[PDB]
Amino acid sequence: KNIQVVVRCRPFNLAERKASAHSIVECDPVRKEVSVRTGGLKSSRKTYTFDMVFGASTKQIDVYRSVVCPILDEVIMGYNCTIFAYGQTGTGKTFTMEGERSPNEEYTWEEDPLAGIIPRTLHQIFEKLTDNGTEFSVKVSLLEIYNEELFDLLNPSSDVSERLQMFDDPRNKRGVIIKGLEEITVHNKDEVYQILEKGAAKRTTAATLMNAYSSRSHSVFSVTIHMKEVKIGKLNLVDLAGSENIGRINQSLLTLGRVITALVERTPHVPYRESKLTRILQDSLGGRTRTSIIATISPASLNLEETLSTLEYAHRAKNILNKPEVN
Ligand SMILES: Cc1ccc(C(=O)N(CCCN)[C@@H](c2nn3ccc(Cl)c3c(=O)n2Cc2ccccc2)C2CC2)cc1
Ligand SMILES: Nc1ncnc2c1ncn2[C@@H]1O[C@H](COP(=O)(O)OP(=O)(O)O)[C@@H](O)[C@H]1O
Ligand SMILES: [Mg+2]
Ligand SMILES: [Mg+2]
Repeated sequence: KNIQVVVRCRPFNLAERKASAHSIVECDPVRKEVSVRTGGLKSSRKTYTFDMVFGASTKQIDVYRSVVCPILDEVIMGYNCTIFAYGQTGTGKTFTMEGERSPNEEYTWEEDPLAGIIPRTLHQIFEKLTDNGTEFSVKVSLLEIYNEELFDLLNPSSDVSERLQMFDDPRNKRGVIIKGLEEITVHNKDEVYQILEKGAAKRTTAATLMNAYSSRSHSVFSVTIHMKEVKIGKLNLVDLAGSENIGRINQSLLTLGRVITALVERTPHVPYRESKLTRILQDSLGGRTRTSIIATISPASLNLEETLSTLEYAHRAKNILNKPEVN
């Protein structure tokens, strides 16, 4: 199975209106195409084909149903799966993965239309497996990488500033062990909320200590499911550092790009080992994990170069061949 790649374009924001930008992106969900006007105010265009394309009016629940549900079914069959969010800062990586609370409304978080992939997925795991006849346990962890240092965001009994260490898994060699990373047992929906709420608070604190934390950090959220025979499924959701930090500094972003390139061009040495991120997610790039990428872009003319760079990177990635296998 090739890595599945989809593109999500967000609506114009106000900064873009204030810069007097115009729209240079057209999404065609039916043909699964996105075309970008490369000229200026018609003049030339590039068209890319992806596995799916979501336009500016795409709702959170549409992304979840079309992209994540099929993947969650594989996880429950006992596969490992990974979804990346990739793209320029401000294009919707975090909105897609986590979402938001609807403002002047109350919804419970379980029913809030702005909820993203993670809340929905966690809600549905308990929902599906309870109805199934059950016999399952769920644990979650959240690690962030900033300037090639690992932080555990979910450990309540720990300062956010304490970094973790990693070493290779003796008996895996294609995965690593992260010393001290808390894998927290989640007993139900309500506990999910309080656990991740503390995580959000620690993030806030980390941002006061580190420059441009939210745009330069990589976030890896993992949920592991044990089911009584299924048996063991794992889902990794990765919110990557803003893609403008490279293009055409951030060692993990850099190496991820080289790993993609090496895999597509079939070069002999794939440099997994040159960054924390690619060491952690090695099995997701050319391994036995089923992987999807969500590439987020801006519609606006002033982001032309970053949008093209994102679409080129995403387009190449879908040539990577994975070979999924159940745990
Ligand atoms: C419906 C809804 C959606 C999102 C939020 C929210 O803003 N949050 C904090 C900041 C978001 N960047 C939430 C949040 N935090 N968080 C830290 C790391 C990660 Cl990963 C997440 C994440 O996935 N969420 C979403 C979530 C997850 C489970 C249940 C409900 C919402 C926070 C209240 C929990 C609050 C309510
Ligand atoms: N599809 C979308 N529709 C409406 N608003 C969006 C969409 N994607 C992102 N936004 C908003 O744009 C801003 C930045 O999104 P964000 O997820 O933080 O970007 P990123 O994580 O890639 O830096 C926030 O206001 C966010 O809610
Ligand atoms: Mg973000
Ligand atoms: Mg980040």
